[PDB]
Amino acid sequence: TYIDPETYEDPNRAVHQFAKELDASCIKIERVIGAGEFGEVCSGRLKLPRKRDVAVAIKTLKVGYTEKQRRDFLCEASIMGQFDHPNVVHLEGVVTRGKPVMIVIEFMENGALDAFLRKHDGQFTVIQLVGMLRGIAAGMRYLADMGYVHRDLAARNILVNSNLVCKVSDFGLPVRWTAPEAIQYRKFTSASDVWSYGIVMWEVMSYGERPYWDMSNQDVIKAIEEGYRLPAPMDCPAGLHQLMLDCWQKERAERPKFEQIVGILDKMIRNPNSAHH
Repeated sequence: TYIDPETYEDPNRAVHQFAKELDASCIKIERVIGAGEFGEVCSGRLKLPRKRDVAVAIKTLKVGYTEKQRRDFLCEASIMGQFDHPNVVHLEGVVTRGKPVMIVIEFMENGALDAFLRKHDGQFTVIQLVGMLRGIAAGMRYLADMGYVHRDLAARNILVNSNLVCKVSDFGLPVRWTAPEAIQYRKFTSASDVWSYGIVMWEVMSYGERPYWDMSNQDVIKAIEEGYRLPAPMDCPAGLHQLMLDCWQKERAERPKFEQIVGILDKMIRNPNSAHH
């Protein structure tokens, strides 16, 4: 059920096809909470026909844009808007023509996962962490069987809410996240995403540590070709590191599938101590 919008003769028919246009009147900007690649990402609320008010985040497109940057920008909203699943950020709608140009997404109060973990270092138990990864897996099983390949899967592109529910984000357009076949031959697949997931798995348990630390990309690739793989972060159960290695199998077939993953991680939250097998 996933159509690409860059398979479109108009890119701004995809936008309106999958995204609900919103009235700016109904949108409140309150704070800044980052700079997106296109325009200040702000936090705020949106007013629906009587539902208290939704807490939303607001990607802006700054003015004096190329009619292109607008297309690029909104090709995020055209994609994100086609997915409905708990562990994939909910689109609320867009502001295309008429008013300041905006993608109104659901508010994740905790921000990107890499940052949220670096700040809460050691504060989370191994069930809770397995639970956070469990969500992203759920996220990607959905996207996967929707026919979508993320390409840029990383802990900075997962977002966390008040309830520590992680959801997949960044739907637009990163060597140490990318699989060998994808780096070398652009063979981006839901297998290459599982590799990236593996790296996310390490990022989580490490609590937001940079993959491969300060190894150059050059070093990281040679490292991987020699068969180097990352080790069990402090306190990470061995079986859980093992899953990381499966995700990092060189033969992309041999990796587990996102459904297989969700499966394994569930056992571990079910019987934790088995996570050392």
